Amino acid sequence: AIVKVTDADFDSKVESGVQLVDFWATWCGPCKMIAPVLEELAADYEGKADILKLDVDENPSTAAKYEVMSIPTLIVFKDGQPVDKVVGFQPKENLAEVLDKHL
Repeated sequence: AIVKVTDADFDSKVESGVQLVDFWATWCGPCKMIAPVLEELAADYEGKADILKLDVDENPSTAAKYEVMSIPTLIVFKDGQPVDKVVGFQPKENLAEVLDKHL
């Protein structure tokens, strides 16, 4: 499952190991398309990486902090630090690759 994160608890949820953060919004069409792909990816990495979702409308601060201009945007965090960024729709194969590159 994908845990939701907000401006209030972002810093405590990300400090961990490797985490993929999905910056989305309800009005985002491409985000709706990648949603199911992330749910599957999450399962393929249980115990390896955490996948979080952050609604940019209700959490503008975190979106501003990491320069999230367009969505969908996915950022890979490694021990509290952003190490990679992926923009737009992406196939599960391409997302898994990006994660493996940091595990």
